[PDB]
Parts: sequence; C-alpha cells; structure tokens
Amino acid sequence: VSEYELPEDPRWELPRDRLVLGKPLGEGAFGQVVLAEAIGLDPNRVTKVAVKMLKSDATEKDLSDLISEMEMMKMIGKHKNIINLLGACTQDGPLYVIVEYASKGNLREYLQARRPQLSSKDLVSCAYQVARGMEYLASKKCIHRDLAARNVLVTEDNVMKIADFHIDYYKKTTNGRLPVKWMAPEALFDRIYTHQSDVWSFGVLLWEIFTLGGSPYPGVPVEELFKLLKEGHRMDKPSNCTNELYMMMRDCWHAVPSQRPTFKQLVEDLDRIVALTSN
Amino acid sequence: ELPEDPRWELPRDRLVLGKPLGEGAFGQVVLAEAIGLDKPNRVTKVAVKMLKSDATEKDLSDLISEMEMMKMIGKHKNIINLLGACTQDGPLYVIVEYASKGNLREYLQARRPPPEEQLSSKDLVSCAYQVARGMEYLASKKCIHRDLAARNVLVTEDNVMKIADFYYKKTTNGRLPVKWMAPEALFDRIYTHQSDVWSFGVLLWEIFTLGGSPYPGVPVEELFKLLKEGHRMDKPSNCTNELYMMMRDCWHAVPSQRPTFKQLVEDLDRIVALTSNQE
Ligand SMILES: Cc1cc(CNc2ncc(Br)c(Nc3cc(CCc4ccccc4)n[nH]3)n2)on1
Ligand SMILES: Cc1cc(CNc2ncc(Br)c(Nc3cc(CCc4ccccc4)n[nH]3)n2)on1
Repeated sequence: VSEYELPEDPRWELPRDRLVLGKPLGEGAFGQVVLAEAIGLDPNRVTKVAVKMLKSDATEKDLSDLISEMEMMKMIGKHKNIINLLGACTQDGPLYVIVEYASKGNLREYLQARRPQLSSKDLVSCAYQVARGMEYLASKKCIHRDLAARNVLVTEDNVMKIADFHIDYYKKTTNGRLPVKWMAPEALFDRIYTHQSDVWSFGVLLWEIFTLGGSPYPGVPVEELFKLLKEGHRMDKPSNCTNELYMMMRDCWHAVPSQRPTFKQLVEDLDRIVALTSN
Repeated sequence: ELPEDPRWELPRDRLVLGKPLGEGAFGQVVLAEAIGLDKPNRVTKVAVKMLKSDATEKDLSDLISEMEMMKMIGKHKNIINLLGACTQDGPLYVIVEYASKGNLREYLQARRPPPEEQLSSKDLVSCAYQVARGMEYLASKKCIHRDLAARNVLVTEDNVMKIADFYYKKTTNGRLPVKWMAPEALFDRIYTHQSDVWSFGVLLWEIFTLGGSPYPGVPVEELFKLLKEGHRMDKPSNCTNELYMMMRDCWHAVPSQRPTFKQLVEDLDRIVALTSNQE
C-alpha cells in the first residue's frame, strides 16, 4: 500500500474508458501533464481536461506526493480562480489526476506574448482574479509558499487559475529565474511562511503583471538580494503602471507582515480599481 | 619651481584659506577668500585645490596638467571655471569657482521627500539641460570627460550645475565607476564624445532617481554580462517615457546611433519648456 493498489474514492473515480489521453502539455509538480478528452465528469458531453500522472522514472515517494496533492485538492473545494480537481483514475493502472484545462498556458508566458493586446482594465482584472483565488486558498488554510506568474494558468476565456495548493536558494527555473525573488524577508531569512508572506509574493506577482511578464531584480545574485531587502530597497514602478497600483505593491512589500494588507483587503481594493479602470 | 603665468597668478597674501570642503581629483579642496580677483578691495569666496601632504611627483604633474587644461578650455556657466593660481614660493594653489551646494548626487538625495526643499519635475529637467550644455561646451573644445557622473557635477548657491574634472575600485559612497562607462570604454578602453553620451544617460537616471545608485545589487562581472546581452536599467519610478527613451538612446550599443550633446541640449531645452513646475 500503495505498492500494488491505491484505495478507492467513488466520489472522484472515472472509468478509464471515459478518458482519451492526448498531447503532452508539459512537466508539472510531481509528474507530467497531458491534454485529454473526458466523457461526462459532472453526462454525454466531452470536456477537454488536463491529466497529471507520474513519469516512467518515478519512485514510491513521487507517487505518495501525487496522491497527497490529489487528496489536498479534494479538501480545498471549488473556486473559479484555482485549477479545480475534476476526477481521478486510481484503480487498475497508473494514477491519473484529472483537472481543469487552461489552454493559454502560464500567466508569465501569456503576458509576454501580449507585449507591444492587453488593456489597463485586463491587467487589473488579471490581478483581481489572482487575489480572489489567493483569498479562497487562504480561507482553506492553504499557504502557497510559491506565488509567481508562472504558477498561474490562463484558460481559453482568459480566467486566471492558480496552480499551487532544506529548501534551495540558488536553484533556477526553466526561464532561468530564482524563486527567492518572490519570497518575503521573514520566509527568506527565518523560514516563516504565512498568508502575509504570500501577500509579499502577490506584490511581486503584481509587478510581473504590470511589466507584462518582466523579470524581477535582473542580474541581482541571491546574496545581493538579501542586502537590498535588508536595506529596505524595493523594485521600481513599472512603466505605465498607476501610482495607486504601485502603492498596493509597496504595501504588499512592507517589512512588518502585520502592516501588509490581507488577501481580503486586496480583493476589495482590486474589485473597486477594476470598475474604475478604463479598457 | 613652476614657471610664472601673469594671466592667472594671484599674490599669496590675497588669499585667506578657510575651512576644508573635501577631497577632489589630484588633491584636497578648501574654501577661501580672495582679495581683489577682478575692485581690488572686494573679497570673493573661492575653492582652492592643493596637494595632500602625502602627494607624489605624479600627483603634482597631474594637478599642474588639470590647471593647464582649464586655462585652455575657456569660460562656460556650466563648468567649474579657473579663477587664478599661486604657483611661486610655496605650495601650488589652483583657485576656482566655489559651488556651495556640493556635488549633484548629494544635492538630489538631500531633496528627496522625507533635508532640503523638494525639486519639481521642471527643476530636474533643467538640471539635466545644464549638464548637457556644459558637456556640449566641453565637446566643442575637443574635450572628452571620461568620468561624467552626478558626483562630478557641483551645484552653486544659485542652483547652477557645474561640471568638474574634465574595475573593482569603489568611491567614498561605495559605487563602482564602471557603472557609468560605455561598453566600448569598459572593454576596449575607447573613450569618445559618444562614450560620454552613454555616461550622460546614466547621469539622467541618477537625476530621475534623485541620486539613486546605478544597477543596485549588480556585481562588476554581472554588469559585463547584462551589457553584452543588451540589458539596460529600468525606467526610474518618477520619469516620463520621453525622458526614458532619451536615456535608452544614450545607451545605444552602436556609439554612432547615440544622440550627440548638441541634440541632447535641443531636446532638453524643448522638454524643460513643456515640463510643469507644479509637481
Ligand atoms: C503550472 C503548471 C503548468 C503545467 C503543465 N504545463 C502546461 N503547459 C502548457 C499548458 Br496550455 C498547460 N495547461 C494546463 C495545465 C493544467 C493543470 C496542471 C495541474 C495543476 C495543478 C494540479 C494538477 C495539475 N491545466 N491546463 N500546462 O502544470 N502546472
Ligand atoms: C567634484 C569635487 C568635489 C570636490 C571637493 N569637495 C567639496 N565638498 C563640498 C563642497 Br560645498 C565643494 N564645493 C566646491 C568644490 C569646488 C571645486 C573643486 C575643484 C575642481 C577642479 C579643480 C579645482 C577644484 N568648488 N566648490 N567641494 O572637489 N571636486
């Protein structure tokens, strides 16, 4: 257990004949993600879905991580602004974790492909949506520890969906960026992770939206980032970004976590800003 | 002994040495009172450069050459002008204009919102216009600066910008001079008016960040990388797109594509007249 078999869950189980596996989408946390077609998830209608499964070189550890991510997604519940669980194939074969398909890829890549196609209102709506998804995850006692535009997926209908539910400082991503650049000083220095440290990361994510997928602190090594933060240095105001939205970024980047806004306050402020912003 | 030049010689009794102002290129600078520089009964506050007690024969020859060069250059409102010299029977005193408000970097930092009175957007563009005018004058006298930075610009009691002094070593403020250098000056040791234009672009960024430190958190080796791959500094938080485009133009990879100081003067003159002093 679960060497020969996984326990069932009829709430989420989908017969394997109702799932037609398609093209690979890319790697994700704990395995590989493929595009698929599923027949009646929630009856005779076909839905394009994403399927996460282990890589052929996975171990028992990788399997237990994939099961725990599936179990956590069952516990989190539905929200428009998160990648939702739709089903699972757990019996008689490889584990398939079936979730929502976001056709336009990650938010970083989505914003870069739209650099001079996105109005000021579109950019604020993108921020409102991420804040809404974060507020929901926070209420479900979920701490992201990795909120960045790369961890946000965009659907065909431009809906923002968050894709996350001794740690290395020098490790780089596929686009060659350091995750420490999204971390609050207290998470970075004291390994203290809270909803307030995720608020700091949201401020970095706001900067990524307003620079249309810009790279934080470019050319700044890990050790130099530590000194800049300790010195109270903050990233510059992205070009064309309003002072109000920069003040929001700066508020998210307050040194005292209790002084940063909550996700509930960010949602209310962003809701108001979206309605006032021109398209 | 030094040869006498009656055009510039002032008797030693006509100069009353006062408080030290600070260190400068090739020696030490003190505040002084010169009796009858022009009416013979009038005193004028002047700056006096002299060698430090630990100066060498190279230091003396460098001080003489700076004095000799200043004699040739001729007068301009936007450069520190030579007023006289005590060259006979005692230490060499190079007497020049006194700029009471110190260097431009320190002048802009003391005027940041919290200390001295805030500068309007028009004041900042006027400051850039004045430095460009001084540079245009020096360029017409076939003079290449090689070290244009806000630290090398002095400010008078009347807010007149005056240019002075026309890889791991740090200044008194812990800044790397390589951060003001064009790639061709940095890599090939090629210094032209076009490499001074690059430095002017860096100086513009210092004005618009109110004495900000260029490429914060970027080490020398990483700066080399970034420049080679075409990376440039971000637009300062408080800077129009037009003024950022000017900086970027100054930072053109191909030196022949950079604006000249003549073009920068005309553009800045037009921008000053269009810029508001209301904020
Ligand atoms: C973040 C991220 C990117 C990837 C895979 N790379 C990828 N490239 C292009 C496209 Br288009 C695309 N779409 C897509 C992926 C998903 C859910 C994945 C999932 C998320 C959470 C839990 C299980 C599965 N839905 N739609 N995915 O996995 N996590
Ligand atoms: C650049 C720089 C800063 C310094 C000395 N440090 C200083 N601190 C405060 C104040 Br206020 C002040 N004023 C001032 C300095 C000068 C001419 C210097 C000079 C330049 C060239 C030749 C001779 C003399 N005039 N007025 N200077 O020297 N070069």
